[PDB]
Amino acid sequence: TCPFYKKIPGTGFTVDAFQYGVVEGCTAYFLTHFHSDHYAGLSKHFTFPVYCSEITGNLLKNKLHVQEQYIHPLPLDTECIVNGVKVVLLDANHCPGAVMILFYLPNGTVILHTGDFRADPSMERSLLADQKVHMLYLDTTYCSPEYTFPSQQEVIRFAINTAFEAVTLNPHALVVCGTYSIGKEKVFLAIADVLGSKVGMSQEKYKTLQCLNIPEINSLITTDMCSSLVHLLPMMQINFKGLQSHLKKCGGKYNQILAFRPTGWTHSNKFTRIADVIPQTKGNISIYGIPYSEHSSYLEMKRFVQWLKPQKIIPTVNVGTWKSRSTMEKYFREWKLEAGY
Ligand code: NI
Repeated sequence: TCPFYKKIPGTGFTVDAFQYGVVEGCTAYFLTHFHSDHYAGLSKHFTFPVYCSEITGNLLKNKLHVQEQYIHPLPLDTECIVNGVKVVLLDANHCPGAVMILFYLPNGTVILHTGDFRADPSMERSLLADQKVHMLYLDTTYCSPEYTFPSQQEVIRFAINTAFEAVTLNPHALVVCGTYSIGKEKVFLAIADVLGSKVGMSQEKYKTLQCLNIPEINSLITTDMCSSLVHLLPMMQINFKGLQSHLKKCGGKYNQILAFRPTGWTHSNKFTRIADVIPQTKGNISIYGIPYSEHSSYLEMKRFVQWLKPQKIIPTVNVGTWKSRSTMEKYFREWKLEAGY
C-alpha cells in the first residue's frame, strides 16, 4: 500500500504514487518529473487524472503513450486550483520538466513537496518566500556531510576546455557522452557548442529530446551519426570494449575517442578538485568521470532547510531502513538547534 510520505493530508492527492494500483481516496495523482522510479506503474492503461508540468506531459503522451484525456499540464509559477485546492508548481533545478509543488490546504496549512531537487539560493526569492511553510517533503538523497560536489558550471567549464583541447590536437577524434534518462543535457550541448557540431543520437533518444521545449533544438541535435562529432550512447556502453566497438562502426571516420561519464557522487569527491581530474586511458580511448549532480549536496540542502524553517520534515528518499531514518533525524535536529526554529 501507498506510503504516508506520498500522500498530502486533508486532500485526496498523491505524489509519485503509481505503482500501488488504485489508491483508495485519491482523486488526483501528481507526477513531479519523468524518471522511471517516480513514474513506475504509469502506462497507456492508466485511467485517472495526472497533474504535471507541460514537459512532463509531452513525455507521458509521446514516450509512455498515456491517453491525452488523463494529462493535466499546469504552467509554472502560477496559482492554479486543482479539485478545489490552491497549488503552485516551481522549478526543481533537477532534470527538464521537474517541479516542486506548493499545496495551500483549506485549514491554512502550507506544504512544500520538493520532488527530486538541487537546492539553490534562487529558490529563496520565489513564491516560497511570501509565507510560512509548515511541512516539507524533502529529497534526502545526499543527506550526509560527506556528499560534496562542484557547481554545475565548474564541471561544464572543465568538460568544454577538455573537449576543445582534444579535438584541436586531433581533428579526427570523436567525443562521446554517456546517458540513461533525461537530465544532464547541458553536458553534451555545451561540448557540441564549443566544437561547432550537432549531437548525434539514436531515434528513441532524439524523440525524447524533441519533447523537452529546448529552444532551437532542431539546430542542435540529429539522428545522422555520420555528420556530427559528439555522439550520445547508453551509460552501459561507456567502457573500453563498448567504445572500441562503436569506433569500428563509424567506418574509419574517427581514430580516437574521448568519453565522459556524468555520474553522481563516487568516493573520490573527498580529496580531488575538478581541476585535478585525470582520465582512465587504454590506447586511443580516454574516459573521464565527471561528478555532474542534479541533487542537492549536504551543504545546499542544509542551507535551503535552515532558510525555510519548516515545522516538520518528511523524508522521501532512503526511508526504507530504520538506521537511515534515525541518521537523517539527527541531522534535522542539529539544523533546527543551530538556526533557532
Ligand atoms: Ni530524479
